Amino acid sequence: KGLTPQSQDFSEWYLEVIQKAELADYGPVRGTIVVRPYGYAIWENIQQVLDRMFKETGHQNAYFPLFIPMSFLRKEAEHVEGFSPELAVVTHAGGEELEEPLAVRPTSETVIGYMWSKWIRSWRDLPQLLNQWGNVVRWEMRTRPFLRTSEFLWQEGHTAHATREEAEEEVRRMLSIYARLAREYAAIPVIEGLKTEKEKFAGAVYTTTIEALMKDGKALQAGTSHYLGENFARAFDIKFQDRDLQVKYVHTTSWGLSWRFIGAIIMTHGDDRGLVLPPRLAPIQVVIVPIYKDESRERVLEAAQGLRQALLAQGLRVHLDDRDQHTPGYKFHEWELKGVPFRVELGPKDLEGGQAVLASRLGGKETLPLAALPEALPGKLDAFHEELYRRALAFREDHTRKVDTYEAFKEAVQEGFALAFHCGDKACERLIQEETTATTRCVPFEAEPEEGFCVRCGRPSAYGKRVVFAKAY
Amino acid sequence: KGLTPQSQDFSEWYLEVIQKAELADYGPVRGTIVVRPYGYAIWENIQQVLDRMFKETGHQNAYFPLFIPMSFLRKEAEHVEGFSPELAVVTHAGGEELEEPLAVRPTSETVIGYMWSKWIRSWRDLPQLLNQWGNVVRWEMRTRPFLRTSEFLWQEGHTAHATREEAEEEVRRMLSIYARLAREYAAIPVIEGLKTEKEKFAGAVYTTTIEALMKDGKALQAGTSHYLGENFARAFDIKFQDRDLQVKYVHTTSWGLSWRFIGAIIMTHGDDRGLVLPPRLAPIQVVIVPIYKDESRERVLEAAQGLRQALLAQGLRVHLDDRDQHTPGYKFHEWELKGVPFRVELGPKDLEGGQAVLASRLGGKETLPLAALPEALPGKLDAFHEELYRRALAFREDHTRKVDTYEAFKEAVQEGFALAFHCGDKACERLIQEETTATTRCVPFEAEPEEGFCVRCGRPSAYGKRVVFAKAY
RNA sequence: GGAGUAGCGCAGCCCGGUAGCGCACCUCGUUCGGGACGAGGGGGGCGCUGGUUCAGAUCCAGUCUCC
Ligand SMILES: Nc1ncnc2c1ncn2[C@@H]1O[C@H](COS(=O)(=O)NC(=O)[C@@H]2CCCN2)[C@@H](O)[C@H]1O
Ligand SMILES: [Zn+2]
Ligand SMILES: [Zn+2]
Repeated sequence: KGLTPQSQDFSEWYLEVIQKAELADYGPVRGTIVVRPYGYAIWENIQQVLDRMFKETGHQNAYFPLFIPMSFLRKEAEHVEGFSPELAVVTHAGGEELEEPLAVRPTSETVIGYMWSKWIRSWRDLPQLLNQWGNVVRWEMRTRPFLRTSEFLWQEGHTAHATREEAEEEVRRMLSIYARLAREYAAIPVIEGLKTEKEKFAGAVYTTTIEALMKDGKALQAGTSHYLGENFARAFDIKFQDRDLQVKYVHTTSWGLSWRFIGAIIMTHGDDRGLVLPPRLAPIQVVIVPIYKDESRERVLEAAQGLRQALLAQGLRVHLDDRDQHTPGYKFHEWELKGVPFRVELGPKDLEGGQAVLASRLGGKETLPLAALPEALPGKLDAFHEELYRRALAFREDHTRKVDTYEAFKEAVQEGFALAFHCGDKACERLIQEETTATTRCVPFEAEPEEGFCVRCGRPSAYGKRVVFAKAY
Repeated sequence: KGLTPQSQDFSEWYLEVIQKAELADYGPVRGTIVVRPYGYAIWENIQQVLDRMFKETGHQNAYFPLFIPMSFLRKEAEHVEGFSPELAVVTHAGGEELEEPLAVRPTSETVIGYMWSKWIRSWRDLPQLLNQWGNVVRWEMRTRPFLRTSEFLWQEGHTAHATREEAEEEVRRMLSIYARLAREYAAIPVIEGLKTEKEKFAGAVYTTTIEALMKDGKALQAGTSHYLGENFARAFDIKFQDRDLQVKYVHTTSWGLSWRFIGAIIMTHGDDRGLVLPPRLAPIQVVIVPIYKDESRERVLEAAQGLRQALLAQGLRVHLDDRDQHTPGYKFHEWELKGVPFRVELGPKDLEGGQAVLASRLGGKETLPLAALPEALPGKLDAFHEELYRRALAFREDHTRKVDTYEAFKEAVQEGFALAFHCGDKACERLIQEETTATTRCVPFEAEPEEGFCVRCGRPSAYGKRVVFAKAY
């Protein structure tokens, strides 16, 4: 057996590793997946980190309805125009046909708007810092596990502010949280930037995003944060009486990160041997594979369990593979496939000298005393993270490139990122895409100030800096 | 304040307190609610407790699809017959009409069955211990916030076993977890028992349950655990080859507890002054109300902020009410309404004095040295729990009655529980319900062994013990 | 033009006989330091609908699907 190497067919590698590592499986209904324990464990860790971050910045969780009245989706022009196509609709319910058909939420701005309309009255009711962990449906054509599924789990944040300034700071504060999650926890390097009009969220004034580069050279948006201005406030009549006794509109923001983030993790660190899970988000950090023969079994398994206690004490996430129906050889492969950062080999020769072998998913084995191991793993885990990150950063720089000639652009968007100048015209954008399939990823905040001429039509450059292009997922 | 007393109109008291305490609000769509932060905070605490308990008993979370193919619901006769009426159906999706209409999950046995069908192959593949935190829809007529909503959050556990024995032990293991949650965490006394055929879960062999008595004398089922036998295993072809070369059907179980549990909390401890939340589930256990005047606003708030830290240090869920725009007496009523177990009053004089006033939502009021507070609180939070539970016990004992005549029975089901004998015949049960509206709550596990004659038709008693009847929610 | 046959990957169809092989899975034993070995087993009725025939994955007709 094996696993299709990434160089042969990335897409297949992806689908297979997801299946073999038991992250998910295809669900009966079109475009859906079933998240099995190991995969969902990853999602829970992402929830915990984000939830903590969201709570430290004063947000509170709440839960709004799954069904949204079709009329609501219409109160906002741009919004309904961008989602109308991918909606799932409930028409029949309880035996009878519904008065007004209900839409399965694709996003919750509208329903929350409606409620905000009745909750916000004075300036004492602001800011409104809400978050919701849940599922959403979007009947999209062409789907991929995690990256794009009919139904998907995510977190959708919604805030309402008295001033445009406070709302914009919120929009950034969250995109920074998402970026912190990607860098400090997933070891995924990202580019914090701004989407161009053509690519922004339907109903938003502007959209900020984090863009990651997958090992196959394709870009992937892993999280978005939108400044909605007064679009929904106006659509749903969300006003309040400020301290100057003046009745004005609130400024709302929206932000979300779906389980697509799991896909980003897979396609950023995964290799031909399978998954490589970042330590800080991995369900199992250390897997202990006991090694023995009939006569060694008893004492070896006893040592292993002792080591399992010493490791749990250090607060590490450890798993002991007691399965007797498989050989060490076999187990080694399974756990490498599953992407566990460290495996500890405990054999009788090892137990003999009070030591053990520590194998790292990144490569290499080493012997250490059993007593040391507990206090040493945490630090090694951090180095593991540091390594994964510098490797990904390296991979990114090796695939980022400034282009001045359109012929150089075509070459660069085959390898990865293409830093080009653009006129800032939706018409040109569409053209470049129809021709190269590459799209606008974002206008990076930290990008160097530059002026030039559109890489394709020649007209004076826009944005005051090169834009990031790439073939994306 | 306009808080309808429970003695005047319980239902109104309920709806109002939910609204005024900001636990929830009505959603735009029929029969739905919007869980606001404070209410959802309660739900999160319930999740944390149950999840820890599920995890300690080897279960793992996963996530199955929201949409279920209509055909699946049909593979199990009884199941589709009991849910068919209350289904919401997606027919239109993505612009076109679906080949097969999709049902919004009312429960997940079927979809999981389908998946189990393809995952389970050998006994080494069992038991399957799965849990899923999510939402489900059930278009039911007559709804009440939390107790019965169109859409609702819950936890639904699904297990598959090799033997009937293991599956039945699982059924009880979970019902015990639910009961532990109700008693040790919600301070709600419950009766662990078995539903009669008429009242069991559609598709289950038998149904176990926890029944609580609300302050209005009505019974409420707060959690259920079902032994599904091979009903779904047979419907979805879920077999495996055992240690005896024999191929057989797995025995599955199902269990779930919805946010209805929040309603049980409200209607069990709530009073005319509002909510009374059990300490171990209360989002705020202590509220520090600083009292002052400009010339003292400095030291009081200083002391208050100090106490806030001291209490968080103890791991207590505290909240400081700074709000300079409200009188202390206003704040007192606000937090008595929201059910905070304790209130710490810090005034001007209390600085030089070194003491403070600790007031409990249960009538306690004492003066303690600010230094003693942090250490004393945890212990008081416990006595609080014990008291809450003690009262609910007394209430229950006072509204339970052994009846031997049908007349006495009609009397007893107006006050609460009626411990009567029954023939065990569905026809008779339906009769009693049509005449008194009371139903069968459960055949208690611990009930004393008794033989008699049906309270209504006179025929020999079934179950070998008295059945629990009551008007339920 | 090829192809739909066990969870996966395939052979069998010409020259009909009541379905087979690899991997997986069950049993037993031997194994166990980089995906073990042997023997014994369990599971499908061949995309679907006709027809010919004692008998149809196999022959005939037609319909659905993927490349
Ligand atoms: N509309 C509703 N609103 C609120 N709560 C509701 C609703 N419907 C059911 N419940 C409550 O949820 C719990 C599970 O309900 S049950 O008894 O039908 N059982 C089931 O649905 C099985 C067992 C768990 C997974 N599927 C029960 O304890 C039941 O009270
Ligand atoms: Zn241009
Ligand atoms: Zn009777």
